[PDB]
Amino acid sequence: PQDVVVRLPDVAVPGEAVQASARQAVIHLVDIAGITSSTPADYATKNLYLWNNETCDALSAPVADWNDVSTTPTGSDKYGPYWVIPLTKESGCINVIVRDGTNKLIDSDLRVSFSDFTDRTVSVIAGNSAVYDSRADAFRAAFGVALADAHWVDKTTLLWPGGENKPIVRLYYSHSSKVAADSNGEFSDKYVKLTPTTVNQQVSMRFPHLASYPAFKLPDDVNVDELLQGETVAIAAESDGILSSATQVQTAGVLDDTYAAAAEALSYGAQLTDSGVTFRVWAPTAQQVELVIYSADKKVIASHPMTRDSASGAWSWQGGSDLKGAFYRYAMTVYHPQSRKVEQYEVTDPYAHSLSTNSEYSQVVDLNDSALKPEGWDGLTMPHAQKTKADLAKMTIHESHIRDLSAWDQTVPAELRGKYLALTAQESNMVQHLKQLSASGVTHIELLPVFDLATVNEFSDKVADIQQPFSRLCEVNSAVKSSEFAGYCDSGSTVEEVLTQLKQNDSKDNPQVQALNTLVAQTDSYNWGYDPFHYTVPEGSYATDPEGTARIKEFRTMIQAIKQDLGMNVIMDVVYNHTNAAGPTDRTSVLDKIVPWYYQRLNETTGSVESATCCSDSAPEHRMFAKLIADSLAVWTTDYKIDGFRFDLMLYHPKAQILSAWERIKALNPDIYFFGEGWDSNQSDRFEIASQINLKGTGIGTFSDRLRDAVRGGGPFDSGDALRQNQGVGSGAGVLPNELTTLSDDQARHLADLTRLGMAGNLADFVLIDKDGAVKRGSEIDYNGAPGGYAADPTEVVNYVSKHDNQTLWDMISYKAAQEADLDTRVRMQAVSLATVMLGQGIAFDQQGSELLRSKSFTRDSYDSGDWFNRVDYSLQDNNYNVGMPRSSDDGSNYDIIARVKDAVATPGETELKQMTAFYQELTALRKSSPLFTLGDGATVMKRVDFRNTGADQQTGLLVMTIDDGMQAGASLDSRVDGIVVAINAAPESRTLQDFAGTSLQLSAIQQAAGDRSLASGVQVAADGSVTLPAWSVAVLELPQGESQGAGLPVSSK
Ligand SMILES: [Ca+2]
Ligand SMILES: [Ca+2]
Ligand SMILES: [Ca+2]
Ligand SMILES: [Ca+2]
Ligand SMILES: [Mg+2]
Repeated sequence: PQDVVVRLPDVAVPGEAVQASARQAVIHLVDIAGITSSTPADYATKNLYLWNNETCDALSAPVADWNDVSTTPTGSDKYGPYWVIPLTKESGCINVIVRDGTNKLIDSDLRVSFSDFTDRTVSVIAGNSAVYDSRADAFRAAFGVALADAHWVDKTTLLWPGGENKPIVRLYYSHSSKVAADSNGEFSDKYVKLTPTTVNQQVSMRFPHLASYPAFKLPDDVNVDELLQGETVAIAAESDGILSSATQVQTAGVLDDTYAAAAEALSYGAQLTDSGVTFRVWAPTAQQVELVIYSADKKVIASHPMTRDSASGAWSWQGGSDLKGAFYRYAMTVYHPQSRKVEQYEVTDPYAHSLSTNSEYSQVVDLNDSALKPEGWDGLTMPHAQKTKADLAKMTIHESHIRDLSAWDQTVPAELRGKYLALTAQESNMVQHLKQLSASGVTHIELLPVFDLATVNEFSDKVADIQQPFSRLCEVNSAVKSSEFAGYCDSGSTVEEVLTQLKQNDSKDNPQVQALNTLVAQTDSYNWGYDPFHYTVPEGSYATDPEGTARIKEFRTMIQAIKQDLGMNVIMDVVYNHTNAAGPTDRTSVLDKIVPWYYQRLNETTGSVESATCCSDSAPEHRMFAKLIADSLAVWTTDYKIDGFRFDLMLYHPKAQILSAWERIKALNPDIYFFGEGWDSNQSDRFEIASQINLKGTGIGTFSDRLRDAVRGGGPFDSGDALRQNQGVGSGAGVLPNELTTLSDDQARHLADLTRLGMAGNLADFVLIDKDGAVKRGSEIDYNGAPGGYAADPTEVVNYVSKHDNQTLWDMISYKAAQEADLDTRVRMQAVSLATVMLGQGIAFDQQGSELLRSKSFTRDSYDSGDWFNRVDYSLQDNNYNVGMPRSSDDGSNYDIIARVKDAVATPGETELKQMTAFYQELTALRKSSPLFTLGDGATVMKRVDFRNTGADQQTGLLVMTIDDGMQAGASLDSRVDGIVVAINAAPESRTLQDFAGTSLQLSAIQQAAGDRSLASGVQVAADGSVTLPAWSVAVLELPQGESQGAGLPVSSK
C-alpha cells in the first residue's frame, strides 16, 4: 500500500493524424517509446522503403533504390510521424518496410491490403509486425495484455521472459472481470508481487523447455486456490510504474502442483455405487459446477450445485440409484483464458460411459449390467495367448474398418451394413472370409476408431449414403443443388449408380467421380474416425440405435463374435494425442471447456493450442490427462475385453506416460499388448518421447517403416514420377526395372539389407552382412540417416507393407512394376511383398483386403473418400482398381503418372483374387507352422537366425533366411525340424542354391499340399540337396529331424 501504482502513460488514447484522401494511403508510426515522454525524439531519420511487385502493385511512385532515405514523414505530432502515399488505384495492396536510416525498424516486410482496411489509413509500431486500422488500436495493443508467455508452473514459481530485470513484476488477478487499466489509466486490481529468483532443479526437470526462462517467486502464503478462480495476468513496469508488458498466464503447472496428488486418488464420472450414484468431474478452476439431469426427451428435471473438494479441485454430488439411465451434463461457470470471459455452458462428461445420439448428452450407466452384455459375455476368453514373447510374436494383424468390412456386402442384412453387428452375420461373404483367414492363421482384428468420433453425424436423418437415392443426397447436402451434378437430384437413381455412370468419361482432365464424391464425403457416414469426441464410449453411428445404451451391447456382441465365432483377438486404435477441438465455443470441445488450457498442449509464447497432430494437440505430459488416459484404457480392457491397444502418434506422448499407463493396465490384465506409430514428433524439448529409439527394451511395440519402405519402394512424400521411379524389393528394384527408374544395384542391395534386418525382427544388435560384404549391426544399417535396427526383442517391432494410410500395396505395385510384368506376375509381387512380413520375426501387420489385391484407385489418403474408394468386394468380382481418378486436392499432382501407368494390365478379377487369397493363407499358415518363425526373444533370434546370399556379389532380389533348431542353438523348439530355410526370390530369373547341398533339405508340407496353387509351385529340391527357385516365388524348406537333435543350420559368428 506504499507501492508504486502500475499505470498507462499519462496521455490520451491517440486519434488519427490524417485520413487518406482519394488515390492515397496513409501510414502512422506510433512512437510508443517516445510517448513514454522525456525526449521529443526527432523523426527526420525515419523513412519508408516502398516498392511494387506482382502481388502488391498499387504504389504510384516507388523508389526502387534501397539506400535512398528520402521518403521521410509528411508530418508528425506527439504520438509519432505519419506518411501520405500516392497510389494508382484504391483496390489492392502496397509493400512497406519501415526504417531509421537503412536500419529496419520492423524486420518483416509489411504489406497493407486495401481489402482489410478500406480507408487505407493504417498504423504500425517499431518492433511489431502487425498492421492496425487506427493509432488507437495500436496504442491499446502496445499497453494492453498480449500473448501468454508467463507460466505459473508451481505454487511459488512464475517463469516469464517479459519480466526480465524490470523493477516491478506482479501477478494481477480478478475473479469476475478481465484485468484492465481503469478510468485513471491505472491497474487497481489486486495483485501478488514477484521477486526474482532461480529455477528449482525440480522445475527444470518438469519443464526442461522453459528452464532458460527468467524465474520469479510468489509469497509462500499466497492463496493459490483463490487466484486460479478467475483471470490472472503477469505485468511488468519501470520504476515510475509505467507498464512495460502484460501477458496472460498458463497455469497447468501450478494446477498439477496444487491438485494432482489429491485428485489422482479419486474416481471420476457417473459411478453406480451401492448407496446410489456418485458424480465427479475434475474442475479445479471453475467458479461453479451444477449437475443437470435430463429426462429421456432432454428436459431439465433437476439441477444440483456440486460439492467442491478443496484439496483435489474435483466436484461431486451423490444421488439416487434411480438415476441409472438418466442423461446429464455439467453446467460450468469457469474462466476460459482464450476468450478471457467467465463462461457459462453445459458440457458432457469426459468420463462419459454412455451417450445420447451424436454425443449431445452423457448418460448414467453401469457397464456391469447383464442387460448390457450378450449372453455368456462374462466367460469370454482370448482365443490367442499373449503371455510369452513367443505368444506375442505370433500376432498376425488384420487392420479393419467398420464400414470397409460390411458396407458393400449384399450378403450382410441391410440393417447391419456398416455396423458392429455385421460381424454376427455368420452366412455373409465377409464373415465367412474372415473365418477362413482366421483358420489359416490371421490372429488379430485391429479396429480403426470405434470410440466416439466427432466427425460423423449420428442423426440418421442428416446423412446420405451412396446406396440411397441421389434425391436424399440433395435433401441433406445443400451444396449439391448448386453443383455440376444438380440434374441428378430428380434422376431417380442411387448415388452409387450415378458414380458408376461417371466412371466412363472419368479421366485426369475430367476427374468427375472424385468431384461428386467430395460432396458425398461431407454428409455420408464415412470416416476413419481419428477425431475424438469422447474417449470411452463406443461410436454411435456404428450402432443400429445411437440413442442411449444400445451401442454398448451391440459393440460387446461384435467383440464376442470376433473372439468366439471368428476366433481372433481384438486390438483398438486409440487417439489420445489430440482432441477434435478446443476453446469455449466448439460443439466437440469437451476437455478444454471444463479445465481450460490444461488438457491441450499450448505454444509457450502465444498460449495457442498447438496443432502439430492435425487438430487440437493434447497434453499427455499433464498428470490428470495421464490419469484420464489410463482410466480410459482400463474401461476398454475390463468392460469391453480388448486385448491390445495401438496408439496413434505415440511419439507425441512421454515415454514415461506410456510406460505408466502400461503398468497400470498390466495390473488389470498382464497380457495386454501396447504398441503405436510415430515418425514426426519434435516434443523432445519437453520430455523423452515415446519413439522407436527410446522404447528399445520396454516391450512397447512400434510400427517399423524400415522394411515397409524397402519392400514397397520409396517413401510417403513421393509424388509424380518418383512414385514410379522408386521401386522396391517387392516390385523389382534392380532386377526388373521400369522405364523411368535409375535405381542402382547398390541402392537395390541396400533395400535388401533393410528387408533382411526386418525379417530378423529389426533388432539393434542383430549382426548381418551388408550390401558391400561388411559386417554390421542392425543399428548400423542406415535408414535415411537414422539407425535402421532399433529394437531389443522382435515383439517391439510391427512389420507391414500395407496399412490404412498411404497407398495400398497393390496400387504401389501398379505405380512401380515394369510394363512387361503381366497380371499374374503382379499378383506374385503382392505375395512376395507380404511374405517378407508374414515369414519375418517381427509381429505381422496388414491392411484388410491385401489378400484381395485391394485397391483404392490410387487414393493415397482415403480417410474421407467414402464407401466408393475404400470398397472391399467380398463377392470377389474385382479389387476396386480403376474406379475413377482419386481426390485432386491430395493426388492431383499424381494424375500424370496415374494416367501413364493405370492401364498397363487388366484389372484383377475373381480368378486373381482367389489366387491371392490362397497365397495369403499359405503364408499365414506357414508363419504359425513352426515355433521357429516366432522366437519372441531378441537374444534367441540372434542365436538362431542367419542369412545366405549376402554381400556385394549376392544374387539381387533373392532373400535366403535360415532359422536354426540344431545343437548350437540350445533346445529343440520344434520336434520335427532341425532348421528352416525361407527363400523369397523376388526376381524375374530362376535361381539355384548350393548353400544346402548334402543336407536332406526338403520342401515344407504346407507348400507341397498346395500344389500348383503354391507360391513354391515348380520348386525343385534335387538329390544332392540343391534347390531351384522359380521367378517370383516363395519357398519354405526344412531339415527333417531324426531320432534326436541334429546339427541344424548353425549361425556363424561374424
Ligand atoms: Ca483506419
Ligand atoms: Ca460419434
Ligand atoms: Ca465423410
Ligand atoms: Ca527341433
Ligand atoms: Mg514445441
